[PDB]
Amino acid sequence: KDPQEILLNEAFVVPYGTPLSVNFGPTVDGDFLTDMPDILLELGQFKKTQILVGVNKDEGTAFLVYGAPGFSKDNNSIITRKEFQEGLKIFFPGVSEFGKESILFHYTDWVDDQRPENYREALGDVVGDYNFICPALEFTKKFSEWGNNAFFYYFEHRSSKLPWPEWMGVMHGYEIEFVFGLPLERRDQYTKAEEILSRSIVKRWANFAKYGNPQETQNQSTSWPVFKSTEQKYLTLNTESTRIMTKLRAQQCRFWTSFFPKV
Amino acid sequence: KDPQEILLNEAFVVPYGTPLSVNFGPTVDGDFLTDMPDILLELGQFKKTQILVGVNKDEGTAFLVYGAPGFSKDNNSIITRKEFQEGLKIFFPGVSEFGKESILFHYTDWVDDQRPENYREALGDVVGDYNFICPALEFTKKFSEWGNNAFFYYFEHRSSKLPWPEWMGVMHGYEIEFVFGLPLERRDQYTKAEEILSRSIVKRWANFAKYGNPQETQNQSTSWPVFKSTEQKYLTLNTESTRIMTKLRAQQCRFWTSFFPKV
Amino acid sequence: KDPQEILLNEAFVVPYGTPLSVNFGPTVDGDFLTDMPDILLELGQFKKTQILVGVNKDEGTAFLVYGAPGFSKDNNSIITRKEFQEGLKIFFPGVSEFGKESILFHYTDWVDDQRPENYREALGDVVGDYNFICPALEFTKKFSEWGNNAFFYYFEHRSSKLPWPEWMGVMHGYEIEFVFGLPLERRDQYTKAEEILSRSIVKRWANFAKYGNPQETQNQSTSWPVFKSTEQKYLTLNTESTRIMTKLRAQQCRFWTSFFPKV
Ligand SMILES: *[C@@H]1O[C@H](CO[C@H]2O[C@@H](C)[C@@H](O)[C@@H](O)[C@@H]2O)[C@@H](O[C@@H]2O[C@H](CO)[C@@H](O)[C@H](O)[C@H]2NC(C)=O)[C@H](O)[C@H]1NC(C)=O
Ligand SMILES: *[C@@H]1O[C@H](CO[C@H]2O[C@@H](C)[C@@H](O)[C@@H](O)[C@@H]2O)[C@@H](O[C@@H]2O[C@H](CO)[C@@H](O)[C@H](O)[C@H]2NC(C)=O)[C@H](O)[C@H]1NC(C)=O
Ligand SMILES: *[C@@H]1O[C@H](CO[C@H]2O[C@@H](C)[C@@H](O)[C@@H](O)[C@@H]2O)[C@@H](O[C@@H]2O[C@H](CO)[C@@H](O)[C@H](O)[C@H]2NC(C)=O)[C@H](O)[C@H]1NC(C)=O
Ligand SMILES: *[C@H]1O[C@H](CO[C@H]2O[C@@H](C)[C@@H](O)[C@@H](O)[C@@H]2O)[C@@H](O[C@@H]2O[C@H](CO)[C@@H](O)[C@H](O)[C@H]2NC(C)=O)[C@H](O)[C@H]1NC(C)=O
Ligand SMILES: *[C@H]1O[C@H](CO[C@H]2O[C@@H](C)[C@@H](O)[C@@H](O)[C@@H]2O)[C@@H](O[C@@H]2O[C@H](CO)[C@@H](O)[C@H](O)[C@H]2NC(C)=O)[C@H](O)[C@H]1NC(C)=O
Ligand SMILES: *[C@H]1O[C@H](CO[C@H]2O[C@@H](C)[C@@H](O)[C@@H](O)[C@@H]2O)[C@@H](O[C@@H]2O[C@H](CO)[C@@H](O)[C@H](O)[C@H]2NC(C)=O)[C@H](O)[C@H]1NC(C)=O
Ligand SMILES: *[C@@H]1O[C@H](CO)[C@@H](O)[C@H](O)[C@H]1NC(C)=O
Ligand SMILES: *[C@@H]1O[C@H](CO)[C@@H](O)[C@H](O)[C@H]1NC(C)=O
Ligand SMILES: *[C@@H]1O[C@H](CO)[C@@H](O)[C@H](O)[C@H]1NC(C)=O
Ligand SMILES: [Br-]
Ligand SMILES: [Br-]
Ligand SMILES: [Br-]
Ligand SMILES: [Ca+2]
Ligand SMILES: [Ca+2]
Ligand SMILES: [Ca+2]
Ligand SMILES: [Ca+2]
Ligand SMILES: [Ca+2]
Ligand SMILES: [Ca+2]
Ligand SMILES: [Ca+2]
Ligand SMILES: [Ca+2]
Ligand SMILES: [Ca+2]
Ligand SMILES: [Cl-]
Ligand SMILES: [Cl-]
Ligand SMILES: [Cl-]
Ligand code: NA
Ligand code: NA
Ligand code: NA
Ligand code: NA
Repeated sequence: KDPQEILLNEAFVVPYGTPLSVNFGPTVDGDFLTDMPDILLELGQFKKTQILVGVNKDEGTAFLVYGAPGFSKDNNSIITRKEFQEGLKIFFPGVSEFGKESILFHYTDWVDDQRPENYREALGDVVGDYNFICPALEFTKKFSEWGNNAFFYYFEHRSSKLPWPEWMGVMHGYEIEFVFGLPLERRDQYTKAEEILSRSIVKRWANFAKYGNPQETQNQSTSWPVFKSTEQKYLTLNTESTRIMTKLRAQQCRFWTSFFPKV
Repeated sequence: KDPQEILLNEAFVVPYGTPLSVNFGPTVDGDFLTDMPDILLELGQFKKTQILVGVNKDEGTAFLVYGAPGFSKDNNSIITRKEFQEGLKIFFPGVSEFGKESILFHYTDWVDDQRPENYREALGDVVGDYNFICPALEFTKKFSEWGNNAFFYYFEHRSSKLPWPEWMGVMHGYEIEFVFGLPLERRDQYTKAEEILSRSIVKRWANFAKYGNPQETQNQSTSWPVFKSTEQKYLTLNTESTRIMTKLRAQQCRFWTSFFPKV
Repeated sequence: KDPQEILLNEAFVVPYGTPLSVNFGPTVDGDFLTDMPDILLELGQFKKTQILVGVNKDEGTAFLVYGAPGFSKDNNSIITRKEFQEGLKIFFPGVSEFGKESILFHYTDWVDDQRPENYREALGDVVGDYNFICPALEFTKKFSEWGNNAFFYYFEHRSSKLPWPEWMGVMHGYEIEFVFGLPLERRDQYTKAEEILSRSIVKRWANFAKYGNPQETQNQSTSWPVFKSTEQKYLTLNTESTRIMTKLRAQQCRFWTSFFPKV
């Protein structure tokens, strides 16, 4: 077959995809992957070494404008309860009615003013928590339980140059330019605070690679504590002030991690 | 003397006051107070019981519009370095030139964009840290070292009704209406999120008084941890989400607490 | 170039030197030294082995007679406040006025009789603490935090043969002859107590080299405890009686180590 015919049919190998569909991805092949990877993680079968793991404050927003009803990069996407409900059907197509209601129940207890953006924000958090943030924290816990140092970050800076609208916040993929040091180029119109945030992340990443410890030792920076089971300390990355926090998304991730897999 | 003549002369009993002057206040009288109170605190001579202690995010701002040059409730008070320097002279009149420079040095290392509000914000933090926040945290540490449970809060909600301008932020005195439950009165035009914040603070205060433990046990609230030496956990009070944090103003309070008293 | 022309111009490659100038010294070359050495120390990137570290009681005095005003090997060098101030300008040429005042402030709070030698002694301690003693103790702490045994000494014996005047005390470089065992030669006019001090130091050094433990095991000597973070025990070397002490120069080194680098 022409490579085009293979590409043109990839989308259709599944009866219904979502904006998050991975139609052709890693499998347990008995070669690269010897067993179901959840089993290897749980039972400590992996390379013993240090890890650095993190997520962005609004992981799920990018996906909402690829098909969730009432969303748009070109307006504020204030959506209704009905739209939220439709959006779950878009993101959780094989899931039972009870499964989808349990998501609605966990995410729509406000908190409290009404707050036209309530449903818009909840849908981004559903998608970001389920797909990115809770699995990263779960991976980090299970990995650290076998004795290795782990460092966890929560990136919460929105790029001053971001072409996506404000409501989408600190999107998926938008720490990358900070990690590769693009704001170090003064010719590029990033702010001065961003040049500093990038320089510091660049140094922490490089110190991690060289020394297994993502500290910035020279500028009176906040010390990055290891992420342990029990305390679960993480470092926030922002332009203002680095903070040590604990138990990112504790209540949300209990939902996705212990209850949702049963549904 | 007529009480008016006493009142009219009170301001002048001091060669130079500041907006923070307490001309006639508590003294060591050998009766109510048997010794210098710093000595009693340090050496554990006080009632052994639980305490609840807290401060507001912008304690020092209220005082700046009573005489610091370039400040005004009726504009944004963007002040210069020269004005900041003059402002220290207004707030630290008996203090040596070196003392005042040490304050300038500790507070003016930015952090980094310039940031026209840099000096305005620093002066509010100088006043709030020196006068309210570091002494409260120091009191809380020394008190808890003698074995009693202590709970510390950082109030960071600006009242939607605040008549003072925005730059003054979460001012001194403006948690009080939340503590006395004024936002519980729906007729009063506080937001719904404020009614909820107040109800929860009212419950924590009442639980503290009745049970020595300022928890809100029924609504899945963040648990308020005791403030201990070493970890120094505190609870943030805000309309969005209560957080447990550590070592409020660590770098600033090291300055005021260990170095400034020598100057 | 003739080697003489290179030598003759070395002094001038810098706009102002001090008696402590190292115009051509180690650099981070990417070969011998792979990174800034403060970063390697802090992040534990060094050979894991035992160390023996020490300093002399008056490290800074030797340097004062190479240019500090009012100092002389040929009189008692009783200097004034003005001379002390001038001396800081000689030793801290690139340093801000505030930086130099902070040194004056930390070192001139007496303690208390006046004490004509006050300023003379303070200037020697400024130079010795900044340049030798606090960096050695800081090196020893950071090295020991990674698990290796460290032993720290404070040499406080003035050689009976010292050609420098008394006020200079236990100078920089004047333990060396004790370490190489020159006082073991009875023909040399060192005292008997010095022969014994040298014999014991020679044995401790040799036991350190052979066995990693600088004990003198046969003569009822004071046991030399490992220097740990937290307790910071060190051994004094003197002709009278060896003592175990703690936290050499604690107050001074807090100044140089945590505050001065900011200035
Ligand atoms: C934000 O826009 C959406 C997305 O679709 C629209 O893009 C707009 C910027 C505009 O060009 C519009 O014409 C275009 O269709 C709006 O939702 C859409 O609105 C109609 C009804 O008016 C629905 O029937 C559409 O199906 C729906 N599209 C999708 C993909 O849901 C949305 O209402 C708007 N929100 C605002 C203005 O707050
Ligand atoms: C904010 O206002 C201050 C405070 O004083 C002023 O109040 C203003 C709202 C206005 O009515 C003004 O006329 C009144 O005096 C301004 O600082 C003042 O400005 C003058 C020079 O223009 C100084 O000589 C005054 O001494 C000074 N007063 C004080 C108490 O410092 C301030 O500049 C202004 N800031 C702005 C607009 O950003
Ligand atoms: C200790 O001596 C110094 C150093 O300079 C001097 O050495 C002396 C032993 C003597 O030979 C003297 O003539 C020689 O200059 C004295 O300080 C010097 O004194 C003069 C003023 O009298 C100053 O103008 C010099 O600049 C100054 N030299 C330096 C390098 O500072 C010092 O006063 C003396 N102290 C005593 C006796 O207590
Ligand atoms: C995997 O196998 C079948 C295959 O059905 C598919 O045929 C493909 C070639 C492709 O075009 C795809 O879109 C189509 O869905 C799946 O069966 C589907 O299930 C529905 C009901 O859900 C039935 O109507 C059909 O058999 C078929 N769908 C359509 C629209 O024709 C089957 O769901 C899947 N197995 C899984 C997901 O585990
Ligand atoms: C306490 O005692 C004196 C008293 O001086 C004061 O006289 C009062 C009745 C009152 O009006 C007050 O404003 C006035 O200051 C203080 O002496 C002052 O110090 C200055 C120099 O700082 C001198 O000029 C005067 O003696 C006097 N000031 C003025 C403006 O006339 C003294 O400072 C104080 N003691 C303290 C603060 O410890
Ligand atoms: C490194 O570069 C310049 C070089 O200046 C020097 O020229 C040398 C060849 C040598 O003779 C040396 O003594 C001379 O200082 C330094 O510039 C100096 O700074 C001063 C002001 O501080 C200026 O007047 C001159 O450019 C020069 N000094 C003199 C006396 O002529 C520069 O300071 C230095 N860079 C550093 C220290 O980081
Ligand atoms: C540290 O601070 C300097 C000067 O204050 C700054 O220019 C540099 O970017 C900083 N280095 C890192 C790694 O953040
Ligand atoms: C707890 O929740 C209820 C109902 O959800 C609410 O009305 C009440 O204000 C809350 N009580 C406290 C003490 O916060
Ligand atoms: C130990 O003591 C002996 C005899 O009392 C003495 O001569 C010798 O110098 C000492 N040895 C050491 C290593 O100090
Ligand atoms: Br419904
Ligand atoms: Br200045
Ligand atoms: Br002076
Ligand atoms: Ca958040
Ligand atoms: Ca992407
Ligand atoms: Ca930092
Ligand atoms: Ca703050
Ligand atoms: Ca008030
Ligand atoms: Ca809560
Ligand atoms: Ca001494
Ligand atoms: Ca020498
Ligand atoms: Ca001995
Ligand atoms: Cl916690
Ligand atoms: Cl912490
Ligand atoms: Cl001790
Ligand atoms: Na609703
Ligand atoms: Na500036
Ligand atoms: Na200081
Ligand atoms: Na004096």
